Amino acid sequence: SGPVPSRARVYTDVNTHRPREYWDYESHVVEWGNQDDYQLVRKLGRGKYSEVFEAINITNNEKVVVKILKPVKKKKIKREIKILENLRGGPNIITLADIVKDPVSRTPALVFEHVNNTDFKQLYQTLTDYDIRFYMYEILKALDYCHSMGIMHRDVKPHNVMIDHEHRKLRLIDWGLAEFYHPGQEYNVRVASRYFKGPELLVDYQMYDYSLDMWSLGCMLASMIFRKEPFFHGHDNYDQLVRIAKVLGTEDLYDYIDKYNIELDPRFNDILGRHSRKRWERFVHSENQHLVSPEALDFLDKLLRYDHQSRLTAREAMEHPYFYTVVKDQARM
Ligand SMILES: OC[C@H]1O[C@@H](n2cnc3cc(Cl)c(Cl)cc32)[C@H](O)[C@@H]1O
Ligand SMILES: OC[C@H]1O[C@@H](n2cnc3cc(Cl)c(Cl)cc32)[C@H](O)[C@@H]1O
Ligand SMILES: [Cl-]
Ligand SMILES: [Cl-]
Ligand SMILES: [Cl-]
Ligand SMILES: [Cl-]
Ligand SMILES: [Cl-]
Ligand SMILES: [Cl-]
Ligand SMILES: [Cl-]
Ligand SMILES: [Cl-]
Ligand SMILES: [Cl-]
Ligand SMILES: [Cl-]
Ligand SMILES: [Cl-]
Ligand SMILES: [Cl-]
Ligand SMILES: [Cl-]
Ligand SMILES: [Cl-]
Repeated sequence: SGPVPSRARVYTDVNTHRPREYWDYESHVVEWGNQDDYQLVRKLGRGKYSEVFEAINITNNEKVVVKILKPVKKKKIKREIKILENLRGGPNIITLADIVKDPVSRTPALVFEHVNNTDFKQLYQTLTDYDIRFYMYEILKALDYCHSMGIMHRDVKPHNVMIDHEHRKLRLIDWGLAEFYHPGQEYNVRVASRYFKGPELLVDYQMYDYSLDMWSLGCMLASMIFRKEPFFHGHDNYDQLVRIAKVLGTEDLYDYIDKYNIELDPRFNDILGRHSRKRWERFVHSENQHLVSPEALDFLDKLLRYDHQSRLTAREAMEHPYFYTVVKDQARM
């Protein structure tokens, strides 16, 4: 007997109701732009599959950000491009303005609207209670949008949120691991950075959905309000689940496992053993008390659930009391 089927509780069929060409990215064809219209100004950074630069469009002197892709599975290139095009005009999602070829390698170079070169991780351990709420809400706007457009981000982490703190503007970036959701489809669990991976990934449950992003989001919130980086500090994939189990307790883990009839190695269960739930209030210390409210803990508790189907949706999260006042922000710069 295999694992129990799952479908998203929200936006289940959004891709089903759209034309094939919306999501069948394997049959997309790229309309290239003129590389010569852009000139790189300076290097912002280099990562795994990319180098990112500041650049200018010399036709109108508009400053842009240019991400030059390093060689990857060509199917994945089409995937990211199609996703970014689909999402253009979404709230707090990076805007793909053009696509050009690298003069040297002829690899694709993605041209984006300009954004300031500061990521959330650089700021997020020193925000006020108010600003955590504010920026959490802005991230939710992005996630609800991309989920509503049938897209899982699958790499929600501090390093993937760019912030312009001066102008209170935030963009969700790094859509290279994003994927279209299709009910019934089994997905690769090698997504998301360790500290942000949901229990579904860690127990090899493949029929997951947008709710993975909500787990990652919860991991970000816990980090911010408790001033702990990362909140769940696993040393390997197995220990990531152990760390989660030492906070949420094993009782609910084995209930989740039993619910979806998941294939858990008894030798992993021996190491998991039994751990008591560690009430969310246990991670409060004098350092972080001014950040931890009953509404914060209620919210966190409702995001950080083993069972992906119990997790708040992005819309449900946006309606949570944690954001009750911050939605009234008066946009002071
Ligand atoms: O004069 C040669 C011009 O080629 C631009 N250039 C070099 N490598 C590039 C890679 C990319 Cl993705 C782009 Cl858009 C422009 C590049 C340089 O930025 C320079 O302005
Ligand atoms: O290696 C870390 C450095 O790389 C920059 N970076 C990585 N991916 C990026 C994507 C965008 Cl859109 C921007 Cl603006 C910067 C990026 C980060 O902003 C940081 O300056
Ligand atoms: Cl597909
Ligand atoms: Cl295109
Ligand atoms: Cl990160
Ligand atoms: Cl990006
Ligand atoms: Cl996949
Ligand atoms: Cl993948
Ligand atoms: Cl993995
Ligand atoms: Cl931990
Ligand atoms: Cl137990
Ligand atoms: Cl406790
Ligand atoms: Cl309080
Ligand atoms: Cl749970
Ligand atoms: Cl959602
Ligand atoms: Cl709720």
